[PDB]
Amino acid sequence: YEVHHQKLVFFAEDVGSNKGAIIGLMVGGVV
Amino acid sequence: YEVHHQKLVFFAEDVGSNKGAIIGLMVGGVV
Amino acid sequence: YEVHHQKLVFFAEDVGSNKGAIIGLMVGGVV
Amino acid sequence: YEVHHQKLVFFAEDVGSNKGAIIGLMVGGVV
Amino acid sequence: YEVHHQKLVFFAEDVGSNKGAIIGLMVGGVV
Amino acid sequence: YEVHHQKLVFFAEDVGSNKGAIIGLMVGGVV
Repeated sequence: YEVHHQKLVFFAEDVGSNKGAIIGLMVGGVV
Repeated sequence: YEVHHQKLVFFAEDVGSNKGAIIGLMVGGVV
Repeated sequence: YEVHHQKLVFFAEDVGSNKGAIIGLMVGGVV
Repeated sequence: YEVHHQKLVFFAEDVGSNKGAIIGLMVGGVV
Repeated sequence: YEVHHQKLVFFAEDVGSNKGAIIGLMVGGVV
Repeated sequence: YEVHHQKLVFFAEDVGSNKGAIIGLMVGGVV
């Protein structure tokens, strides 16, 4: 009543992100 | 009543982002 | 009543993210 | 007669794609 | 007669893909 | 007659994929 304070913090980071390497397939070579 | 304060913070970063490398396929060579 | 304080913090990080390496298949070579 | 008739096929599909839903954060209502 | 008739097939599908739902955080309501 | 007729098949599917649901945290309501 006399004193009322409210603090709300929402934080999200790195969701569904790719920092590495994604590859379907790789071949050294064909002979 | 006498004192009323409200603080709301929403923060989001790096969602569905690609900082690495994505490749379908790679081949050294064919002979 | 006289004094009222509320603090809420929500934090999430690294969800469904890939920092390593994902590959379907790899072959040294075919002869 | 030595060597002939070679057939090579490479196929890659759906790599690093998003068909679903990616959301950093969801909030109904506040106060 | 020596060596011929070679058939090679490479197939990769659905690598590092998201068909579901990825959410950093979900909140109904606050106060 | 020496050596011929070779058939090689490589198949990879659904690697590191998400068809379900991944959530960092879920909260109904607060106060």
